[PDB]
Amino acid sequence: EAPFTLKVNTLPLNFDKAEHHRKFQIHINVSYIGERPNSNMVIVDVKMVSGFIPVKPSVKKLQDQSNIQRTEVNTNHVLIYIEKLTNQTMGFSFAVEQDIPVKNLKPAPVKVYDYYETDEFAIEEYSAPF
Amino acid sequence: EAPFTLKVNTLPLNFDKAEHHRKFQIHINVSYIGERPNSNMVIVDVKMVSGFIPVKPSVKKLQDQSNIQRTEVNTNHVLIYIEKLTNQTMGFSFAVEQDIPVKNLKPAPVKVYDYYETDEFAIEEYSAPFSSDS
Amino acid sequence: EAPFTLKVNTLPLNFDKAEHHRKFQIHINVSYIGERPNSNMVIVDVKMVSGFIPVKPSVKKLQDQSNIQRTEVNTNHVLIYIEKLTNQTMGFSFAVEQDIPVKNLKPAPVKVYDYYETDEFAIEEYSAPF
Amino acid sequence: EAPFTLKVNTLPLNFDKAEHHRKFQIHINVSYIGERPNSNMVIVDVKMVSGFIPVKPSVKKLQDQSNIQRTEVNTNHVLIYIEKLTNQTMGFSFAVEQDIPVKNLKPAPVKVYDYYETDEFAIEEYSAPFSSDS
Repeated sequence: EAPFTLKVNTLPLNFDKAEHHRKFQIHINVSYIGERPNSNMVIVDVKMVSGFIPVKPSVKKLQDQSNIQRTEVNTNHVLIYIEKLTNQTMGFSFAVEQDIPVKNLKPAPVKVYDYYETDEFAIEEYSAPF
Repeated sequence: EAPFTLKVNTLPLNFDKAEHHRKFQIHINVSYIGERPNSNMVIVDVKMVSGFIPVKPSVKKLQDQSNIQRTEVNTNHVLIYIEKLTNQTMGFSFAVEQDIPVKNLKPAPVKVYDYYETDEFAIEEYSAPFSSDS
Repeated sequence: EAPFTLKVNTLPLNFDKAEHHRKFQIHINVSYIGERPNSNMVIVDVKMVSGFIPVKPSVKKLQDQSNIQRTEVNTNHVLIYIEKLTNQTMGFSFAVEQDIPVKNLKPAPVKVYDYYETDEFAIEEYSAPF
Repeated sequence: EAPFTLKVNTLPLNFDKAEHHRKFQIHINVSYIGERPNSNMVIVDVKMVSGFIPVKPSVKKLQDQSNIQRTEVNTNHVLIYIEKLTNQTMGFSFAVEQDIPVKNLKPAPVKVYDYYETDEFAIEEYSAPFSSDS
């Protein structure tokens, strides 16, 4: 029903090690399936699972992709500015690491929406691989 | 209906403005409520939670108490040898500190049992005093 | 001449094995032979031989000793805080393991000094058992 | 004054941001400068350095060259059978990877010799391309 398709998956990283903090990759898969041939600039808003913060370098290297204008790291939110989306899938990802341990972890929301047409959006949830 | 009463509580010591490594206190409250007037020597087995090890000095100073014969620090386990337990509460504690980052936040078990009557025991759980999302 | 006696010796560990990294024990023998009956808090600063890093658990277990208040592991330096020293020898040790192989290894310095009287110190060198 | 010229160089392939196991290239540069117009079949014997084994595919692909009859991979040794050498330089290479952690950083020998005239040879050394303290 939504004009955007959004699939969020998580994959653990360095789980068998010791001196490292819990860390995982957040994979975002998105596309535009609305009436228009393509969307305008799109924003993917990823809220952090409690106690987890984004690994800055991995977030910033997303800007290297031509379809990703820029990235912002605010308080427990990662913003990804995407140039355009068509019905072709776009799959990108970034890592997050545990800053403060928190139990009974609840899922965090991910929102994708057209910057100029906010009524066009899709919301999905994801949870830490633990 | 265990022949022993066991209550385990944790008290965060510096979880807010700690310097390098945060630590907390494990309070053990136990008594014997079985059929005998008192127990024989009792062993309290405290398993450590992920990423935590006992602060040795605090464990050893438990031996200063008349009712505590000795203490043992094994791989992720603390053993406390108690001379005797009655239906009167015995409340002791020791500290544990973080050696490596947490790999989980699961609860660790605590077992209290009569050395000569192993069939008489009680098991309870506890976990690191981290803030909850709930 | 120095108010502190300092002797540093190294002993190889797990040298006949295979899947393990080169590893060795650093033995520190120290005492105070100055004018005072004893020193104040003393600091032993052990610099790492290139490519070698300290085996954390062995460094931390030094704190179990009553005469060792605490230990610090900084960048290629291990600091040991000793409560007091008299003319009686104090011999402790910890292990270090090869993180990155480096050839033509030069000796690394070890410094012992009174925290409040820095003019009172002794410096010695040690090298990897290879 | 060897009847063969032998130069061995190593090129680190991923010693900086490697994933699990780092590997490097061994470049062999050789020629025949003896009294004859050319040599007979020549054998280059490359001994491996501590903790390193040859990356088989790279060794085998050497056989694709017309001047290389075949290659052999023995216990910590790589043999390259060269059809012929003149005073013209022949420069080939192959990769080696780390199987077990280093037990030393000593240099390994490389020998080039005429199969039928073993008295005619040249020996040179090389070691893993690790950073130096000097």
